[PDB]
Amino acid sequence: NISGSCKGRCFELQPDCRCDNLCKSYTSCCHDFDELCLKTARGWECTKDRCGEVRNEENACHCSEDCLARGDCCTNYQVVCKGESHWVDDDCEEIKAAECPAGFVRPPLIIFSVDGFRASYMKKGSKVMPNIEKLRSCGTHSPYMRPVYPTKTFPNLYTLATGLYPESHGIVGNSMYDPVFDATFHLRGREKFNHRWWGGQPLWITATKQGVKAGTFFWSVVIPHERRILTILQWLTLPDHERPSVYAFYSEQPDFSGHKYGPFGPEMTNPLREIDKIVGQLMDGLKQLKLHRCVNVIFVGDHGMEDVTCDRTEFLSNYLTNVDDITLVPGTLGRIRSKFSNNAKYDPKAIIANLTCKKPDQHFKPYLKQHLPKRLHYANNRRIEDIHLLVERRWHVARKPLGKCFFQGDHGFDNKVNSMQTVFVGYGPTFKYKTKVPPFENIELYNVMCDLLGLKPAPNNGTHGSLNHLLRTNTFRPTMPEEVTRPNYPGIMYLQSDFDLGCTCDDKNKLDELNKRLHTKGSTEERHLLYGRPAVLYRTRYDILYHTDFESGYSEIFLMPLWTSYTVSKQAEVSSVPDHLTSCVRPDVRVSPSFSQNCLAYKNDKQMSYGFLFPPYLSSSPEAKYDAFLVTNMVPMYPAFKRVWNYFQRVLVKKYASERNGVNVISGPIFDYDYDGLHDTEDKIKQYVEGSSIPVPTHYYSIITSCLDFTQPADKCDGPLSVSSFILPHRPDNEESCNSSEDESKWVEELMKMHTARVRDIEHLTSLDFFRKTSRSYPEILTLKTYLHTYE
Ligand SMILES: *[C@@H]1O[C@H](CO)[C@@H](O[C@@H]2O[C@H](CO)[C@@H](O[C@@H]3O[C@H](CO[C@H]4O[C@H](CO[C@H]5O[C@H](CO)[C@@H](O)[C@H](O)[C@@H]5O)[C@@H](O)[C@H](O[C@H]5O[C@H](CO)[C@@H](O)[C@H](O)[C@@H]5O[C@H]5O[C@H](CO)[C@@H](O)[C@H](O)[C@@H]5O)[C@@H]4O)[C@@H](O)[C@H](O)[C@@H]3O)[C@H](O)[C@H]2NC(C)=O)[C@H](O)[C@H]1NC(C)=O
Ligand SMILES: CC(C)[C@@H](NC(=O)c1cc(C(F)(F)F)ccc1F)C(=O)N1CCC2(CC1)C(=O)N(C)C(=O)N2c1ccc2n[nH]cc2c1
Ligand SMILES: *[C@@H]1O[C@H](CO)[C@@H](O)[C@H](O)[C@H]1NC(C)=O
Ligand SMILES: [Ca+2]
Ligand SMILES: [Ca+2]
Ligand SMILES: [Cl-]
Ligand SMILES: [Cl-]
Ligand SMILES: [Cl-]
Ligand SMILES: [Cl-]
Ligand SMILES: [Cl-]
Ligand SMILES: [Cl-]
Ligand SMILES: [Cl-]
Ligand SMILES: [Cl-]
Ligand SMILES: [Cl-]
Ligand SMILES: [Cl-]
Ligand SMILES: [Cl-]
Ligand SMILES: [Cl-]
Ligand SMILES: [Mg+2]
Ligand SMILES: [Mg+2]
Ligand SMILES: [Zn+2]
Ligand SMILES: [Zn+2]
Repeated sequence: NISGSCKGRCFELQPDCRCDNLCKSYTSCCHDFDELCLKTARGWECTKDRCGEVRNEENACHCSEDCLARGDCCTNYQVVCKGESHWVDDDCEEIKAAECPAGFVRPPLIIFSVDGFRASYMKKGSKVMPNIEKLRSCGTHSPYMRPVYPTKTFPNLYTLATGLYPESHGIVGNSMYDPVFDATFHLRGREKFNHRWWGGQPLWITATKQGVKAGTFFWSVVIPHERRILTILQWLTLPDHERPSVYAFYSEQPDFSGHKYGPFGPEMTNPLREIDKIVGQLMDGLKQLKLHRCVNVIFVGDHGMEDVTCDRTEFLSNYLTNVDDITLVPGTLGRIRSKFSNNAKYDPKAIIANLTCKKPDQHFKPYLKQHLPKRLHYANNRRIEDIHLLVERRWHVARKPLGKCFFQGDHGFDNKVNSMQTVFVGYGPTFKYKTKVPPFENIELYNVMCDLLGLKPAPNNGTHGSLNHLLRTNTFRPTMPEEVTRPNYPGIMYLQSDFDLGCTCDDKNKLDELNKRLHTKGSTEERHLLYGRPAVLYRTRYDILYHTDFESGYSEIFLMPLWTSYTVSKQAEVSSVPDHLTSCVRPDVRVSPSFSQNCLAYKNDKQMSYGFLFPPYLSSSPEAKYDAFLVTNMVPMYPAFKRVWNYFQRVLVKKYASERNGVNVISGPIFDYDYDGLHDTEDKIKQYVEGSSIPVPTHYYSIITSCLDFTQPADKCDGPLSVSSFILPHRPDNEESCNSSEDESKWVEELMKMHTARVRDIEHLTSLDFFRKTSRSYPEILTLKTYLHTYE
């Protein structure tokens, strides 16, 4: 019932009628909300005639001498009426500590969020956006910030607020179907108002739970931007018991203009100017209230924007017979499901097959969601359809063909695509002065916002401490996790006679019985384990195994290494496997027969072959090559996957060593059968080599590290490290790689670059912790481990 009034409660922070930020969206405003709270008379700027006016309640904002006390001046009031300078016109001045008024307990945070602000728009600079440019140059900025997939508004805004991947927070798209609710979420309508959609703990809640008052972050679209700023500014003059410490402004710009005209249309200047004007109003307003050297300002975008036109559309009807029986979420991604339930005609395998490699230059690729690059983190939610289409940048996928084309831009693509990257600036007392920082992922910001407000963050996907280098003052000191399982160091115990593994090798020429020091540490750790042993962060049993060319941590539970570490120097050579050794597998005399793989299992498994974690190709001598054929270096591999793995080991490792002045390589298996991005417990493992307890990995990883200063070799690096990593799907076919019938030099590297990963992604998937013994600080190492080599 709307017969109630908004008198003296406009934009309060509180059946009965509403007067708040979102009442328009919920259709619940009092009758006089428009009249009393959305006042527009005389615009947003004081004029010289209006200075020292008698107060009129009709006006949008005021120019009377009481306004500064009442906190409702137009933002340019001191400039126009009291001869002051605009904030932008002032020189850049370091803020060495927070200069807040009496009774401020902590510096406030204002988040200024923009929609579809591509990173490259910052290259326009002060000619177009002078306020933004001062914030960028005076404060802390990165060249770009990486959004989450899909690169759409709601998943990203809510990711920014929570620190969570969309699969965890539940906003997996602007449109979603939950098959358990049997309901569809959209941007339009009331379904989105149901609490059941919105998981995680957003910042405003984290703050409120810990006694830190929050302003409402989102705004009904009809509230003009100037009024949003004025409201925030009014809230900042409230008494201590009401005044929030965290605030957000949101703008829908420059998204729509991007859609209509494209990211490089000349029409983009006007929206970028209008955004900067609003920033200017904020900064001037802060300055009037003596808060310009008190508040932290974050300027952040949700996602970027790409050139897309109508003529660049693929249609499912060119690939599939019956597009009337499926539902497609289309555009810059595709999600496919059955339109109706209990349709026995629906055949997901046949749909994917018909969508796989049907023409050269096909502008989308189908995937089962568990097979998508792990770096996307886009599977562990029942609202993500099993069938997913990754669409090529600049293209759309639609169901069927059915005038002028009205769009020239769109977004939603793979979050590593350059055009999708967006903006980050941090300005104010807690941010660093005139500091450039490397690109980072939007998931990391929630931890930072929590640090800026003295809050304990809720569990999230950030790596707390990885952005300590953004801040002048760090409240959070990260601590390395405790090692859970200590390594065993088994020495030489067993006779070759003790083993009955069904393996054979022509190895009687070896001097193992003669060699008293066989497999002692010697020089192995120094040369092959450059950053300390990985810590095993779960309860298990494993053995550290030394060899001439490599070191491994061999799990007696999975019957294979969790990691294998080795260094390849710039001038390392490749040697082939001699004919008499092609099928050589040798028992490991340190490891019990009962905790070893057996060769009969591979022989009986007609689908499964094996490979090696340390490649025999990189052996330092013919003698040393025999260590690479140990049963404890063996892992189960599909023949299809061996094409990939052999090329990587034989060709690419040496290439990388050559290019990077040596590399250190750590490789191992991953088990993620339930596609949650987390190391599987034994119960979750769903495939074994036939008749055995040798589990089959879902993925194989490698972490390839060298010196950032490539003039120093990898094993003698004084300074920062350079890392690139991958998580390759362990698949029984190469259907993902459309050119896989060709030589591996035509497709394997492309596959690997698509499956690039963060060291942190591997840590979650293995419950290992890398880079524990280095010359670098632990926060530097956390930065290193969050790095993603994108290949853009
Ligand atoms: C990225 O970070 C995430 C957060 O750390 C990681 O996700 C977390 O993973 C762990 C380990 O698997 C899960 O732990 C199990 O939790 C079970 C209880 O879950 C229920 O309660 C959770 C806690 O609830 C309280 O606290 C939060 C504050 O953090 C408040 O917001 C709550 O109101 C409450 O006071 C709750 O967070 C959890 O949330 C999920 O489920 C609801 C539906 O009930 C969804 O609305 C929501 O979006 C979350 O769904 C996600 O997680 C579930 C798994 O729980 C998935 O199936 C689903 O597909 C979706 O991803 C829920 O209500 C407990 O019984 C078990 O013994 C474990 O302790 C966490 O639940 C999970 N949290 C979240 C938010 O996802 C994630 O692994 C990590 N990713 C990577 C790659 O590292
Ligand atoms: C709108 C949504 C993305 C979310 N915003 C942000 O993540 C957000 C994040 C930042 C950033 F700093 F992190 F970048 C800056 C600004 C922001 F806004 C958000 O505010 N809420 C969650 C949805 C919410 C409200 C609160 C909710 O909880 N429940 C039950 C609803 O029903 N909600 C809706 C959802 C949509 C609405 N349209 N109009 C009214 C609506 C109300
Ligand atoms: C697959 O395409 C073939 C034609 O190449 C067609 O006969 C068959 O019906 C299609 N199946 C599906 C599920 O679209
Ligand atoms: Ca798992
Ligand atoms: Ca293929
Ligand atoms: Cl509205
Ligand atoms: Cl303070
Ligand atoms: Cl949908
Ligand atoms: Cl069908
Ligand atoms: Cl859910
Ligand atoms: Cl530490
Ligand atoms: Cl022999
Ligand atoms: Cl154990
Ligand atoms: Cl080296
Ligand atoms: Cl030999
Ligand atoms: Cl093979
Ligand atoms: Cl350098
Ligand atoms: Mg043999
Ligand atoms: Mg076999
Ligand atoms: Zn957006
Ligand atoms: Zn858009």
